[PDB]
Amino acid sequence: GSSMKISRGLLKTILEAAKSAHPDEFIALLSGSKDVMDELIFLPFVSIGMKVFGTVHSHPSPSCRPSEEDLSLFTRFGKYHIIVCYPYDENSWKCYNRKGEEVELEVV
Ligand SMILES: [Zn+2]
Repeated sequence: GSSMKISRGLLKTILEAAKSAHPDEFIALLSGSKDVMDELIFLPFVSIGMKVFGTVHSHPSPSCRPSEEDLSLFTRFGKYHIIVCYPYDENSWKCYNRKGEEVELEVV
């Protein structure tokens, strides 16, 4: 398709990072080249061609839905924003646009 894409490898990395971070909220910037998210810009959440597609963060609760706070984060920068949630299984994730609307990510 012609929508944003994400590598299965990055999803695995993200979900494992979330599991490792639990119960804290893991957060990082989604990056890569062309039209595929396949790299991460790690951020201190614990107490050529490269581009920043947006952000990804985890929820320690079983909800992958965004809060009002998340919407304010999504609007600051980046086109895409992923939220992963407990139990962090293969399908425990959802992607949203800069406005908080759920959008697709083709897994490649
Ligand atoms: Zn959130």
